[PDB]
Amino acid sequence: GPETLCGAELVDALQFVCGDRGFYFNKPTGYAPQTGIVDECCFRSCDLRRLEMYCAPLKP
Repeated sequence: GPETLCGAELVDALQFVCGDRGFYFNKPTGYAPQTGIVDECCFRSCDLRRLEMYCAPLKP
């Protein structure tokens, strides 16, 4: 029951959702080796709200 996004598709999705903010791949940590969007969205399905957690912060 996929809806995994992997590779180019994942990036397309990130570009589309994040727009001009940009996006990143690894959840911050500190102070379980690095995991992030591939793990949550490619190896298993994630919804739009997970995905949107990987947009860079709004600056002003």
